[PDB]
Amino acid sequence: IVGGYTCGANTVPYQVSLNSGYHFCGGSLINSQWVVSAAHCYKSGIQVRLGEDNINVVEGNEQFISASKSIVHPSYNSNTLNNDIMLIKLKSAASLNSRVASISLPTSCASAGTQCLISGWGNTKSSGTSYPDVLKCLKAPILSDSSCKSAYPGQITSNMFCAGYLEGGKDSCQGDSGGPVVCSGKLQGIVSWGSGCAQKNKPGVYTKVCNYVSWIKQTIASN
Ligand SMILES: COc1cccc(CN)c1
Ligand SMILES: [Ca+2]
Repeated sequence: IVGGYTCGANTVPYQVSLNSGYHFCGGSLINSQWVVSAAHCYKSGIQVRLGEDNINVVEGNEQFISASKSIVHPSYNSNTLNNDIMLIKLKSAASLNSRVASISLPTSCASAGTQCLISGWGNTKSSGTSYPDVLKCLKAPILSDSSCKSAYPGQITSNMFCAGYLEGGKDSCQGDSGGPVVCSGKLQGIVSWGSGCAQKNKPGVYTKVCNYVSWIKQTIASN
């Protein structure tokens, strides 16, 4: 997260860290046994880490649970990043509490202008590399489809939305991938892509979660 703020320990209880020996992506806990992330975060050997603040120190609220299976969206295209969504099942159910909690799926799609919360442990510089160890947060509005398409000609599908600031300075970044965009207590987006981070006229692009609720529910119900 570039240009954000320190969230505060366990203030984003649905935020998870995906760890394969090291943090590589975020995700969102959507019930006691399932996480939603980006398809471009797919890899084998994933441990889901819940209740994290400092991802480098055991602070006492963590639950470390290995993934039993991953399910990438059947229509995911890694070139265009269309359908950039993946489900991850935990080997055992997380113990839910105030600091480890699921985030509800959307009943409706959020409109342009809606204020959302984007979070993650990604790079905090738009040119440097500095990785924070504590969770970072950014409040950002969803941008209009027209402005999003104008920012990225030929690349924005109906399964994507832009959020952030055309002026730059505030954005998600590398390592935030797969993490949540939450608006009014619902998961509306997944950190997906962009051109660099926090650059003028290149806002973050996010997977449009409301298009996938049926797939998510059916997949969970049979797996
Ligand atoms: C180019 O690396 C990125 C990874 C995730 C999200 C974003 C959005 N600025 C950029
Ligand atoms: Ca920790």
